[PDB]
Amino acid sequence: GHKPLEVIKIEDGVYLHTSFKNIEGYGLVDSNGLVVLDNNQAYIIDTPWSEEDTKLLLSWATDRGYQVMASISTHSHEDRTAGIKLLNSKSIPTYTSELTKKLLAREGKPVPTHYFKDDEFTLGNGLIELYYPGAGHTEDNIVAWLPKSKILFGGCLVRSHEREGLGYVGDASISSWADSIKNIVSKKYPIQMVVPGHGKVGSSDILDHTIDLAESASN
Amino acid sequence: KPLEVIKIEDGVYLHTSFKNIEGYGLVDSNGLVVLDNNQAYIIDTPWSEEDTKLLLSWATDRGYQVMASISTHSHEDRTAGIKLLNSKSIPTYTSELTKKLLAREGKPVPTHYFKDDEFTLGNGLIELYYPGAGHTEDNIVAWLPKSKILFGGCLVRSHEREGLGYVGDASISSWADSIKNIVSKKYPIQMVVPGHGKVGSSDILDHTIDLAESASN
Ligand SMILES: [Mg+2]
Ligand SMILES: [Zn+2]
Ligand SMILES: [Zn+2]
Ligand SMILES: [Zn+2]
Repeated sequence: GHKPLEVIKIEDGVYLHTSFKNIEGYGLVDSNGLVVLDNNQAYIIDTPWSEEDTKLLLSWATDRGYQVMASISTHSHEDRTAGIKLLNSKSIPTYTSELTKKLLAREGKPVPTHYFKDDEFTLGNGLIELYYPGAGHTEDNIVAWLPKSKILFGGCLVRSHEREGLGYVGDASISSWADSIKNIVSKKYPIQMVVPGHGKVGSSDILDHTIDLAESASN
Repeated sequence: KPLEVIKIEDGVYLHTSFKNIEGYGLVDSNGLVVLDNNQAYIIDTPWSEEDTKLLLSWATDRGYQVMASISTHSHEDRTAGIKLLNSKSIPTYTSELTKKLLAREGKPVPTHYFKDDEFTLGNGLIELYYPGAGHTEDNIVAWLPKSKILFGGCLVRSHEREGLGYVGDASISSWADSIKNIVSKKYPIQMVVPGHGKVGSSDILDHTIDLAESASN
């Protein structure tokens, strides 16, 4: 029994959704995704951490008259993909990279109904730019760039300022992590904000901070 | 990663369980196996029925007879293995309050329970005490007169740490007073074992009170 999904506007047409989980002995932990609006059309970047909170996110959208067009999950882990089954059941198109899809299939988890094969892909016909920069937090982590709001959703490939560790490295490729962040920087996005998969939103600085953590863990 | 087990004194084993929480990291959870000859008593079951079966096999591979388990409160953290020990017909113990709390949530209940604020297990091997609400409304602590160890469970917080943990079921304004009741026993404490984290001295005790006299502020 935890507190419910929270949804708040961080830019024009961009909402941060945050779900929560009780971690006994530690306390309450947060997990972020985004909803991106294109007129009356809504696109979900990473599902909430549970099916129950995914239901609340869909209710949030439909109560405002929005049409949920698609979701994209930025890697295969539960906190990115928990809602995929529910969205599939409502015939809402679900997306991941090809690798992410096949990773889910191997662990016998529900898979998206759609997937992209190349290092770049777009959702909402240019609204959301997706990019695979290399392995880091996981083999398959991708990032999402929003040209209009100039928001980079880094997911778990990036660490908030409040953290001085990489977090869960069980599926990680630490010696590749720093290079993967560098690849994002090389894209030369005019980043105004970076949204992490956990913790507070920040600036371009998050990338440098993440590179420091990666290079420390590998040394 | 799989269950771990560690000698921390003659006749006292620390068992630590782990499980992957996707989206944050790996968590640990502590309990004890206390021995009287070949008779073993478990303080808090591991976090899973799997790890509990592993903990049982650890005991029976060494010829130990598992006499009973005690759970320090009703959270799955501490009672996950009750139904297994029940199925294996091994006596399971909690406070009466913890038992009633488990029945209401429709979760497995222990076969045994004590009704007072004090209760002794083994033949003096383990002294149980209910100091009042803190982590939960029902949390109890276990004192080991021989090893002079106090198992604090989640009613206590290691340092190497902060943040009283999950306080959803907590009585934060009651916490500090509950901890002081444990000091009232004047147990010749030389060691404290928290439900999570590292093993410490009688300092872990005073530390936990600072956090309660701070969250209630
Ligand atoms: Mg991928
Ligand atoms: Zn992850
Ligand atoms: Zn995550
Ligand atoms: Zn608890």
